[PDB]
Amino acid sequence: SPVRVGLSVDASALGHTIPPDYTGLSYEQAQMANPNYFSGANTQLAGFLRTLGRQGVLRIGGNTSEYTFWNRHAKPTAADEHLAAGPDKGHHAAAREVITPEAVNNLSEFLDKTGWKLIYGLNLGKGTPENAADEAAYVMETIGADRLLAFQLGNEPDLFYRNGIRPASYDFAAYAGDWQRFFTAIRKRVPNAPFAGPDTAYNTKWLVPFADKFKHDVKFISSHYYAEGPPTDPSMTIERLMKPNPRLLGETAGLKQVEADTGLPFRLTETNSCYQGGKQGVSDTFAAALWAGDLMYQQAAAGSTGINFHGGGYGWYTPVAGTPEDGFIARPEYYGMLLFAQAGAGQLLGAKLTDNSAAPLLTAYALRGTDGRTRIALFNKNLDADVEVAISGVASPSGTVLRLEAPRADDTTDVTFGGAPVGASGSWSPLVQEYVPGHSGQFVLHMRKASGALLEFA
Ligand SMILES: O=C(O)[C@H]1CNCC(O)(O)[C@H]1O
Repeated sequence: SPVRVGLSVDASALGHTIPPDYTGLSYEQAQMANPNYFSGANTQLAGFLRTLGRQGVLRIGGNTSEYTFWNRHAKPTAADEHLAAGPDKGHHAAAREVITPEAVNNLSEFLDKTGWKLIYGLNLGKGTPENAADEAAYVMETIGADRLLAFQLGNEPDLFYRNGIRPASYDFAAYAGDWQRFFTAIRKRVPNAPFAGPDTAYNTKWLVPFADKFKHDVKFISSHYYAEGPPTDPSMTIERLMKPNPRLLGETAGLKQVEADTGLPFRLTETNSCYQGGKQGVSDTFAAALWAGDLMYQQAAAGSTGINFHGGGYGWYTPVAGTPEDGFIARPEYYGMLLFAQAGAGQLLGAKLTDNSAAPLLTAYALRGTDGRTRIALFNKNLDADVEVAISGVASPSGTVLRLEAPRADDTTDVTFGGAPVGASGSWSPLVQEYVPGHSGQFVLHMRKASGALLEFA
């Protein structure tokens, strides 16, 4: 029988207002070597972003940001015209790539077709300040201040050493002098250049002193997060992915304190399920839709300004897979982001679960939407327990449910939202939308194990 849980929505318990550009994706800077990829002509990839949000952020960076070399006279290799750069697996040095004005021209048209804003990595790992100044100037010239949210001066500088980019002795003090040199050079060329940093996992030895030192030089703090890894570790399972992650709660609390001490908001500029490109059997499954949807709400409730799920190529954890030549598809994780896209923006509300200790991985979020209608995003992340949710605190003549479903937690396909798969170019409409049982003040919703649901009340 289902676990019988109570959900109390409290319209007077005001949480954070979710911004309209909360959602986003992160890609490898190597992908900019292919001017066909981030292009006005990539109508397929553009459709997938527009469906994730009318407003959102495209972040370009990753380990490949230390291996990409902007040049004003560069042209793409014939290999570059066909490159699909998936997530760097973080074993060896990435391949050297060149970025061309043509690729930056085409990125502008892509941002025009998607309506999204840009976070743009610069090569602090291996490049020169003067070349970063020049690439920033061209990007400002072509993208504009309105669409360009921030430059980032290196990716995971705290990992440079492990990755062979700097010697073992490289520390925050060394990165701060590097950061200051790039910053100064870029500002000579681009006086209004916006920045974010330090573009790594929260920690005490890099992210906290970054904020204190560079607080007058940045728009916001940029953090990374992987739930799991390494992928060779048999610990890293769907079971563990469905559980609360105490490292995440701590880093989130670290970010809120930085915001208190410096006034700087925080965005999770690079995140996914499992690091080193993801884990087959975990990252590429329906479980990843429950994890991603849940994370978006959890970080929104904590006061995050937004999120950027890393992906590209056919990476195990990519929300969107494919190429201009072969087309694009929505991986399971995409469906978690689609639930958030359909909820829309508004102000988070109090939503308390009781009688739920035998279904402890059920999470719930209530939202007063910008259109005034109440919504509830539920993730039944229990792999073995069905739930029956008695919903109080909502007075409404009628609620509907869109279900986030696959026949098994580990399915790599068979993922639907609202009784429908995503189609070509991000096309989606609900084909199954049932009413929630009960009346004003007492709704009852069933959810099978390992399912999700979005409730919308009139
Ligand atoms: O999957 C991973 O480990 C990522 C970690 N951050 C940098 C990168 O995005 O390039 C990836 O290597």
